[PDB]
Amino acid sequence: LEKNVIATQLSEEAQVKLEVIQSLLEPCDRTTYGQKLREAAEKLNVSLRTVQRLVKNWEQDGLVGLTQTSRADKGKHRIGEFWENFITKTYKEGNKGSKRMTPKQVALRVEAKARELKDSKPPNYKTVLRVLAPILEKQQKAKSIRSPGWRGTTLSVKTREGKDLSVDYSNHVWQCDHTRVDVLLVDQHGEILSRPWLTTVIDTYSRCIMGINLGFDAPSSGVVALALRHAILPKRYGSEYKLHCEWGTYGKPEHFYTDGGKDFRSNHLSQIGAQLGFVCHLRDRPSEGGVVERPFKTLNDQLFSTLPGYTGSNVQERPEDAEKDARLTLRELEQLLVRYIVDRYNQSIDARMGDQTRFERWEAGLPTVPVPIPERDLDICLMKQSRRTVQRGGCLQFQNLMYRGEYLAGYAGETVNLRFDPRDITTILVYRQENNQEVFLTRAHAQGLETEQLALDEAEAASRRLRTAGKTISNQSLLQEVVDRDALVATKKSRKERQKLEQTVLRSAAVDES
Amino acid sequence: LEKNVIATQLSEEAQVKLEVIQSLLEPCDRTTYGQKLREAAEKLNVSLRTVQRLVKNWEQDGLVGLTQTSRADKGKHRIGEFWENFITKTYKEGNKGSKRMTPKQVALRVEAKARELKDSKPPNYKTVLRVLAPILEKQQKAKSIRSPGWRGTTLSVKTREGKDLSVDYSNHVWQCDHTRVDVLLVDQHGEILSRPWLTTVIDTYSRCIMGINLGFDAPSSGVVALALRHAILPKRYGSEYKLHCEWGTYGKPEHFYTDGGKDFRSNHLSQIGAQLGFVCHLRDRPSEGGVVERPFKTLNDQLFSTLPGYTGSNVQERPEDAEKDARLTLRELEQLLVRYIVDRYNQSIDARMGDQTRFERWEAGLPTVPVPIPERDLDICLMKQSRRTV
Amino acid sequence: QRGGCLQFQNLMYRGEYLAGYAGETVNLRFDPRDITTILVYRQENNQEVFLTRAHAQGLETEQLALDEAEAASRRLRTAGKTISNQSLLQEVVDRDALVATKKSRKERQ
Amino acid sequence: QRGGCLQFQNLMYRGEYLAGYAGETVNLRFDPRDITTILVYRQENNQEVFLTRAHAQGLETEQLALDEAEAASRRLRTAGKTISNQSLLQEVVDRDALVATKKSRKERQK
DNA sequence: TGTACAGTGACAAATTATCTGTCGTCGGT
DNA sequence: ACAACGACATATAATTAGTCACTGTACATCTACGATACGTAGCGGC
DNA sequence: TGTACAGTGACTAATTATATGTCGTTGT
DNA sequence: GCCGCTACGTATC
Ligand SMILES: [Mg+2]
Ligand SMILES: [Mg+2]
Repeated sequence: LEKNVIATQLSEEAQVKLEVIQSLLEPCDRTTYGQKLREAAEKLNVSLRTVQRLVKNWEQDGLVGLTQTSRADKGKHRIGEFWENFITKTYKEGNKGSKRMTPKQVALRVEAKARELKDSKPPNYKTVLRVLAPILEKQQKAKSIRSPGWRGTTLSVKTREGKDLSVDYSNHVWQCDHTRVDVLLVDQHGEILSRPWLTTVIDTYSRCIMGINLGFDAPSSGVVALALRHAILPKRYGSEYKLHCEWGTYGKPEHFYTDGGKDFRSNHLSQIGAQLGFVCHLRDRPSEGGVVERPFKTLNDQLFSTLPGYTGSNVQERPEDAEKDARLTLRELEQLLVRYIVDRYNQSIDARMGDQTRFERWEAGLPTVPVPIPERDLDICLMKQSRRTVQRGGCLQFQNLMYRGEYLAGYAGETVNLRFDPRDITTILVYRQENNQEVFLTRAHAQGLETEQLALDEAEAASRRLRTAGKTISNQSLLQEVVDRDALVATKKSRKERQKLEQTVLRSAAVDES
Repeated sequence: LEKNVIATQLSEEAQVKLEVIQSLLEPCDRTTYGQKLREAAEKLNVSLRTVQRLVKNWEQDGLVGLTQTSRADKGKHRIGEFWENFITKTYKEGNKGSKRMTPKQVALRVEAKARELKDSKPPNYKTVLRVLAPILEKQQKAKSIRSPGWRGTTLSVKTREGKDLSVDYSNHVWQCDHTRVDVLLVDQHGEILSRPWLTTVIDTYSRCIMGINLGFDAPSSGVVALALRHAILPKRYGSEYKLHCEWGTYGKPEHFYTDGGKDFRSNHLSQIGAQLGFVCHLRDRPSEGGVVERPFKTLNDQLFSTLPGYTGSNVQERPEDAEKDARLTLRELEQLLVRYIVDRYNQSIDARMGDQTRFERWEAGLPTVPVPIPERDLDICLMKQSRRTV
Repeated sequence: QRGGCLQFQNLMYRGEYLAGYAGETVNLRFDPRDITTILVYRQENNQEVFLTRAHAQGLETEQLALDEAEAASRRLRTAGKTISNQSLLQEVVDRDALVATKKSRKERQ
Repeated sequence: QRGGCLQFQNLMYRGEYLAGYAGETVNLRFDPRDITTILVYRQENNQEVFLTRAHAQGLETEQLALDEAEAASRRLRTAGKTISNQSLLQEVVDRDALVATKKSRKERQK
């Protein structure tokens, strides 16, 4: 084991004592000790015994023997031990759970106990503040602790299962999460809508952003599936994005690492994982998600805080003009956000390295050039209805709609896996199991509405209105209920319901991409 | 105007110059004074001309003439005006409306213009911070400005009409406003309800709390009518409140001064005022009525922050246990809050005065003891249907 | 303070030209025989620059000495200490603790 | 930093008994001929007190001198400066500023 | 002239571990 | 012959612009919305 | 060993208003 | 054509 003490900058009295010690450092003759000790007593204006004591402290200890020594009672209160423990316990107990008691309130409890004990001289307010001083101080360091982070090139990710998985190359481990964007948006007229949701997908080996989905829709496994589709497929943008670089990323993960939200623990994402072959894993804590969490802070600082309609990070920062100053449509915010991610964010230097651009680290990081996946082969992203049973005459029933198709009647009594798109359920793909291998059977079409379209949400909402009204349900009556609601909304003086208008602007951006 | 300047913290070099000047205070003779200069040139390691300059700087300025004055460039920027105006106005435009542009983002706009103009020395980010520094301190100072206060027995409450009400005596001007309390309450089964609303009625002359209403109910002209009758009628509380002094406070205002809420600018309150004979007035800003707004902070600080289920003054300070740690019902919270107002708050020192309690100042401040109004004549609190036909 | 006010010996002083310095620190000089007019300085690099005279407000016309302003302040502090709530306040703070505990035992069961 | 870590010359140092001092300030002493190990001292009223040793992590085994670590640091700075806030990274800033500015629709009536 | 309470520098009074003499005692020359 | 002041040349620290290592703090679903009032327009019954 | 960017002390290079000499000139 | 009860627009805490 080891120990040492070193003097800090000497005080002026300690400097003088240093000159006296140097005056007493040379001699070898008892006569010269006596001479220089007596002149040192005169120089310090002290007794001869005092100079002897000074030399002895510098002999048995360092320069810290000729600096002053602090008192033994420094940092001990002179009030009784009962009172110091009473003040300490009263403060701590006053803060259990939701309660928040101030030192002044503690002082009132001190005075109340003093009346019970008939103590004419209890600790006053300043003494209570001093007694609680270190208790309040420690707290202020514990809240501020910095984490070292990772040093680079070697990285692993802690899962909620307690397992640590390494990250070895680009597209080894993707991560994803959603946020509100801190910007208010307007419709194509200039009336306010909502703050949109931004979903990002990001590669853990390179920190390069793989894809995004920006829209008014609340988070869902459908939103995660749209974001995976954009991440995975090769990307191209028209001149209206004004890009100078290309996003240039594509291909599919080996693992997908997420929060514990229902969106990512949904059966829909699990079916996407099993078809594309990328097992999912849940993060242990939000602090393990640093690679996906931090980019939202970076976007707030570099992008969103400069745009009209900025709402601040939270209500306490909200500019009073945030609703007076909203101007961007969703299509215009996406033009800005994609220019920023392609020309700026993915072109910045990767932290934890300093040598490499984030994209260059993705591209050089690849084990091999990934083979592009044809867009039609992302029909793996369709939801599966785990079974339906082929009724007599080849019918299937699904969400109240009745479907028939080109071969189904030969399979009556079997169970088939319907695979469907929630954006348009008027046609469904039917798959069956043969030799424990799922195979394609046919496309099934909702009888009598093959020329229409219906999202699953329209069919579900119209079905509730039919059940509430007490009317029967069939393909024609369900279709009539849907087109009648859109006609009734068209009679409204605003033609607005929040979702109908947010969907109109979102769909207008979605179908302007081509 | 007068124009004086005084030196401070003189000594560090200057004591050596001061001792030189002390040795030179008198032109003793043309023969001897020159010798004193040539001797002082041993204490300062400098020529006769440096000592003659020191003596002239002393005689024309006094003690500051010993101290080295700061350079004429101090606080000026060498980058040139173009860049100093470009940086200042870029910041200001980028923090217009809802935009909140940072100095780093301003530096990016500096590099962007310098690239357009083919400049080679666009100011560095460290110098951008320095150029924007003065206009950030101003913003921080302009938020921090303190205001003094009414001092002594004289008080003139400003209305939105620009007229000031001179508050002369107890019950001359009551004031009212509403706040959420910061505690989640539970039902009699222990399940979460909501945070109550508190209404107070304060007399401006005494700052005594003349009545309250506490409930889950919404601000309404009904809640204001209930706060008024509780303020006006004599008050009675049972022993389950454990009160040790009496809320002996009652009687009718001459004026009622309020915020712009629809409870107060309403036909119902106007019909209450016309029948009680008091005039309603509108508070010009939320800072003219500190007499009503500060009691609400005192209650957070003296009462509610020390109760279970406390929610903080805002969402960023919300104790995370508030929804799990709620215990009190509305009947407990009223039994605590009424005690606090009768035993503590109305019995504490009126802060403008320092030598009266709020209640003592109210009671002594009545121009006369008012006669209690029969509870039946508080029917005026009834709403009126104006014009229905038989 | 806003409007060019300073607080000295519990009196309030209004500066003649001081309102441009609201929120700034200043330092000030006074003759103890008559504190009714006070002299205010900006502190600066090694030097104090005279900024304005400032005048006391709300006081009587007769000139006010420093010791007299202390006298008014200690007499007023003695009244506040005399009038203070005391035992009645301690009783509230105890009974407020009790009620919380009986509810406390029922912490959602 | 948490777990008893310190940053010096861009290397990360882990202290042997240091972990209880997270969020505290410490001072530190080293021999420029070899900065693989650093001596950590607590600060007090007239004295520094020796607290514990700390060792560099993630580096090569060969003993690291101070001048050599400065060199490693300027090689990183030089490499980063080759991506010289390079023009793509700024060209966006005008167009972001000019999709805005152009859209003055906040209060446009007829 | 918002307002009024919790917290905070600047200073005075009570207490104490510590510095200084003075003399006595022990050891070295 | 001695003292004071300036014209001019010369060396000098004060101030600012720039560099770089160390570090504090937000990313972590989240205020547009609920609750009154007045003011005006409308549906069928009379 | 979370994360990565805006803001910040400690130090250094560039610019400059300013103190220091040396001598000439004027007044005494 | 006239009149008590509902319903929508606007403002403020
Ligand atoms: Mg999430
Ligand atoms: Mg109000």
